[PDB]
Amino acid sequence: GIEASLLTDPKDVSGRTVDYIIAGGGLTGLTTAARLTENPNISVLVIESGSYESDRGPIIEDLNAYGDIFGSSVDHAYETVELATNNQTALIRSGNGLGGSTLVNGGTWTRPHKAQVDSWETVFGNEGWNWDNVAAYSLQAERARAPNAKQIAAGHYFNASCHGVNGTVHAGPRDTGDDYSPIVKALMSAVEDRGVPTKKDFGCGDPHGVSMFPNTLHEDQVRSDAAREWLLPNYQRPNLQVLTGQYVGKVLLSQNGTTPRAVGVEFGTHKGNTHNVYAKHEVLLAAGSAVSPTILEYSGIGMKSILEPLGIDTVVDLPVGLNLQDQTTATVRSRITSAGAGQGQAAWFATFNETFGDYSEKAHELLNTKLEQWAEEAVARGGFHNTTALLIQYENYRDWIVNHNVAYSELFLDTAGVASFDVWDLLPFTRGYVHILDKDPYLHHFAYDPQYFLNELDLLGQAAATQLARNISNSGAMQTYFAGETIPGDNLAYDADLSAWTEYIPYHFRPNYHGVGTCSMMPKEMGGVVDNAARVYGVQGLRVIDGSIPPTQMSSHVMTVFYAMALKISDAILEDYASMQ
Ligand SMILES: *[C@@H]1O[C@H](CO)[C@@H](O[C@@H]2O[C@H](CO)[C@@H](O[C@@H]3O[C@H](CO)[C@@H](O)[C@H](O[C@H]4O[C@H](CO)[C@@H](O)[C@H](O)[C@@H]4O[C@H]4O[C@H](CO)[C@@H](O)[C@H](O)[C@@H]4O)[C@@H]3O)[C@H](O)[C@H]2NC(C)=O)[C@H](O)[C@H]1NC(C)=O
Ligand SMILES: Cc1cc2nc3c(=O)[nH]c(=O)nc-3n(C[C@H](O)[C@H](O)[C@H](O)COP(=O)(O)OP(=O)(O)OC[C@H]3O[C@@H](n4cnc5c(N)ncnc54)[C@H](O)[C@@H]3O)c2cc1C
Ligand SMILES: *[C@@H]1O[C@H](CO)[C@@H](O)[C@H](O)[C@H]1NC(C)=O
Ligand SMILES: *[C@@H]1O[C@H](CO)[C@@H](O)[C@H](O)[C@H]1NC(C)=O
Ligand SMILES: *[C@@H]1O[C@H](CO)[C@@H](O)[C@H](O)[C@H]1NC(C)=O
Ligand SMILES: [Cl-]
Repeated sequence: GIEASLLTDPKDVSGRTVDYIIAGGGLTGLTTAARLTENPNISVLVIESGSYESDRGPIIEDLNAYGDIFGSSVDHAYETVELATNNQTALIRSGNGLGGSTLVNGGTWTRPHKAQVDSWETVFGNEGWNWDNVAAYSLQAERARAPNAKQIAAGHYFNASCHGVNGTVHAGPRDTGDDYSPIVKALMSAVEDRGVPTKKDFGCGDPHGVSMFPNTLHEDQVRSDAAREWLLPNYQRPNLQVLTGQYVGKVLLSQNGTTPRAVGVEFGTHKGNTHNVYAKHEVLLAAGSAVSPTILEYSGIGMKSILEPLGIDTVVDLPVGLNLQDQTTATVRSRITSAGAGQGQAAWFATFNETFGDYSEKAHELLNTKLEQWAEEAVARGGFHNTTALLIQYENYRDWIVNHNVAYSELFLDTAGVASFDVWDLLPFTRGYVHILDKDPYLHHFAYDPQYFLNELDLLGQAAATQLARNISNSGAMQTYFAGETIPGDNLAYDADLSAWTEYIPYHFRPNYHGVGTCSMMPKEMGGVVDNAARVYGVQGLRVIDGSIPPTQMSSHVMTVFYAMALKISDAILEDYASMQ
C-alpha cells in the first residue's frame, strides 16, 4: 500500500536529482505534486516533516473529532512571541503530516467575494489572478455532491453552477446520521428579521448572510484531506516520490551570472546531520505560511537587517516574513432546549454595518480618517516596511467595505447539543511578521508575531462581532432554543457594552490559523516577495506556492482558493517546463 511506497531513510534520496523538489507535503504541495506528475516524464520529490496519517482512525477521519488531534505529533503547535495585547504567547495549530493542515482542519468549504479576488489583479498587479480565472481552477479541483432532501430541509442550498462535480477534492454535506438541529434555520430566521440574506451558496462569489455549506469529506463522511485526495490515488506513479519525517532547512543556491539559481535543498532534523537533494528544474516551497518565509531567510533570501546579525549573508534582499495576516477568534456559547437537539453547522458572513450595528457611524469615521496613521504605526512595529505601500492595502480594504459591502466578520455556528459561535473579524488591518532568530534551521527558533489587536479597528471589530453573536443567540427564533449563556457566562456581564467587550477580548481569543502573506504575491515595489507566477524575485527556479503568498485576507475559508492557487501555479510551472526543452 501507500505506506510501503513512502521513503523514510535520507540515504534513499541524498545526492539524487529530480525535476522538482517540493518542500512541504501539505495542501498546496500535494496538489502540485499530483498535477506535475501527470506527465510521466516529470519527476517530483516531496519532502514532508510529518508522515502518513490519513487512515489512522477517527481522530483524523471524522470531522466531528475536530481538535482532538491538537497537541499531538500531528500538530506543529507553532508558538508565537509573547503578544503585546495580553503578554501571553499563543499556539498556532498547523498540521504536521501528509496533507498538512487539511489533516486537522474544520473541513469548511466556502469561497470569498468576487471583488476580493478581482483586486489581486487590479490592485496587486497579478495579471490573470481574478475571480473568473481563480474560481474556474477552484471548480476544477472540486468534486462536490448536491444535498439530499434531509440536508435541504435542514437549511442547505446548492447551486450546481457554482461547483465542480468531476474534480479531485470530495466535498458534500456533513451528515452524522442524526436529525439536523432546527437551530440552523432559527439563526436564518433571526437574521432575516434584520433584512440579512440567507441560504446564498457561499461557493458562488457573494458570501453574505447565513448559510450552511459543503465540507471536505466523502459521502461516507471520511475526511477529504489533501493526501487522501491527491496522493493516495497516485502514489504508484514511479515519477512521484515522497520523503517523510524530514525538514527542508534551506534552499541551495548557485550563481554564475546576474541572478542566483535554486539547485536543490538541504534537509534533516538536526544540525550536523543533514543531506542534500537536487532539482533539475525548480524548488517549490509549500511548507506553510509560518515556515516557507523562514526557509527563505535560512537560505540568505530576506532582509539584511534580519539576516546579518544572525551571521547569514544576504544573497537576495526581500521583505520576507512581513505582511503576516491572521484573524482573531472568540467564542459565545449557550445551553439549548431539548427541541434544539441535532447536528448542524452554519455561518453568518456579516457585513461591516451588520457587525458594528449602532457603532457603524463611529467605525466608519475611523476607517475614513485613520488609514495613514495606522499604516505608519504598523510599519513602526515591523509588520511591513513601506508605509505608502501598506496604505494601498488599507485603501483596498476600505473600498471592499464601503463600495462592495463585503463580509467583514464571520460568526460560525456549531450545534450538536449547544448553540456555539466561534467568531472572527475577517479583515484585520494589523500586519505582523515572522523572522528566524538563529541561523540553524533545525533549532526552529523563530519569532512569529501576528500582532493581534494592535490595530484599534481590529479590536473594536472583533468585540462588536462577538457581542453580535451573543445578541443573535437570544434574538428572534434563536430565543426559542436559548437556555442560558455558558461562555462568556460568568466571565462577562450579559449586558456588557462594546467597551467592556474590548477589555475582555484580548484575554479570551485564539488565533484563527488562517495566516497569509509572509511571501506576498504582489509587485516588488509594493513590498512583494513573489511575482504572478509565484516566483521569488531575483531568483531562478524558486517559487513559494502556499498560504504565504495571498497578499490579502478573504471573506471565506481558504481551502477552495488554495487548491485553485496550486493548480494555477502548476500550469505556469508546466508552461516553463514546455518552453525550456
Ligand atoms: C505587559 O507587560 C509590560 C511589563 O513588562 C507592561 O508594561 C508596563 O506597564 C506598566 C503599567 O502596568 C508601566 O508601569 C507604570 O509606569 C508609569 C510611568 O511610566 C508609572 O506611573 C506607574 O507607577 C504607578 O503605578 C504603579 C502600579 O500601581 C505603582 O506601583 C507606582 O508607585 C505608581 O503609582 C504612583 O503614582 C504616583 C505618581 O503620580 C506616585 O506619586 C505614587 O507613588 C503612586 O502610587 C507604573 O510603574 C510600565 O512603564 C510598562 N513598561 C515596562 C517596561 O514595564 C504592559 O502594560 C503589559 N501589557 C499587558 C497587556 O498586560
Ligand atoms: C485548526 C485549523 C482549522 C482550519 N479549518 C479550515 C476550514 O474549516 N476550512 C478551510 O478552508 N481551511 C481551514 N484551515 C486552513 C487550511 O487547512 C490551511 O490554510 C491550508 O491547509 C494551508 O495549505 P498550505 O499548503 O499553505 O500549508 P499546509 O497544508 O499547512 O502544509 C504545509 C506542510 O509543510 C510541512 N512542513 C512544515 N515545515 C516543513 C519543513 N521545513 N520541511 C518540510 N515540510 C515541512 C507541514 O508539516 C505540512 O504538511 C484550517 C487550518 C487550521 C490550522
Ligand atoms: C444559480 O446559478 C445560475 C447560473 O449561473 C444563476 O442564474 C442563478 O442566479 C443562481 N442562483 C443562486 C440562488 O445562486
Ligand atoms: C453603513 O452605515 C453608514 C453609517 O450610517 C451608512 O452611511 C452606510 O450607507 C451604511 N452602509 C450600508 C451598506 O448599509
Ligand atoms: C514604497 O511603496 C510605494 C507604493 O507601492 C512605491 O511606489 C515606492 O517605490 C516604495 N519605496 C520603497 C523605498 O520601497
Ligand atoms: Cl464520495
